Amino acid sequence: RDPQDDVYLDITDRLCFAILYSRPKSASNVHYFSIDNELEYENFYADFGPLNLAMVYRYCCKINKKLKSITMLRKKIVHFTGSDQRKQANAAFLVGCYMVIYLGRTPEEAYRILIFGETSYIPFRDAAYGSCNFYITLLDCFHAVKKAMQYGFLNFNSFNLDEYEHYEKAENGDLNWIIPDRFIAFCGPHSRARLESGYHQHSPETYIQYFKNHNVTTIIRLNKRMYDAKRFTDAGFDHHDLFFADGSTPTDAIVKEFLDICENAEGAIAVHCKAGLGRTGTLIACYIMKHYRMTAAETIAWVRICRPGSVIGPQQQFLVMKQTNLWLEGDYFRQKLK
Repeated sequence: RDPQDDVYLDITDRLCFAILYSRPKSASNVHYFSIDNELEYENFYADFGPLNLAMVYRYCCKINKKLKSITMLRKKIVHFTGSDQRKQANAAFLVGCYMVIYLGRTPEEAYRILIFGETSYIPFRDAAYGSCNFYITLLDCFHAVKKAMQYGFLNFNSFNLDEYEHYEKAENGDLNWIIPDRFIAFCGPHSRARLESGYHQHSPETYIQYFKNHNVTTIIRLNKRMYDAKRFTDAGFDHHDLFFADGSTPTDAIVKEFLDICENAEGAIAVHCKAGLGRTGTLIACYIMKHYRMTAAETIAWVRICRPGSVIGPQQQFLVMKQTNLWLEGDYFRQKLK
């Protein structure tokens, strides 16, 4: 909170990252640009990030674009951020993503570089009300982005930006692919549409088309019963209701049923609860820790980047706790199939 705490960090020979608490000075051979007011996080409650995949992908495009322009090839590109600690965490998050994804840096190396100036980044909070019981750091986000690359969760060579932005809007179904070709999360569908104003309650019909074309063969409902399962099954969808207390954690019986349904579905699975964030995100994170052996923090990070707001309150503790157990379940699983 003082232009004394200003800091410049080198990313590449031409790219620089700056945290300025004042007016960026200019220069004829330095180009300054900020995304503090360009790629903003749409918060639920006290959460302030991280930014979703779309914005991450947009940022990577802006960097590549700026490094390619003939008008600035002889200039240093400086990505600056201001005095808002939450904006700093996001801008730092984006540079980190760029190093991991396009540069070939490791999560640890990108993190080293980001804290070289001794900058003290505040860690990402959850979307619950009141005190946070768990925090995900920039390093936790870098490992997640890294593994998403290795396992095919992220591919900026094929990522469809307009598709991602179209379907996250409430008026189009508020949905997100968590794992491409395998897991989608969406807002609970209400029996009988109401796509008209103040509301954006979707009936199962605006999902059936998209679902079929992307091979969704299964549907799990964690929400309470707002529609008759029939409306989805009647279209060839296998449906399941693993109901359990809203905002609460799943019993192991439920976690095992979920993993069972999933481990056996024949295509992609669409999961939803009421907001398609908390309960939904919690169970999908479960499948990922067991099958990709990622930490609770890396998983929660990946899931929130795909669908901001996922995993809330006591849900985070649950994942953190169940981690060791899901890691081993997957261990045994992988070997049984061998």
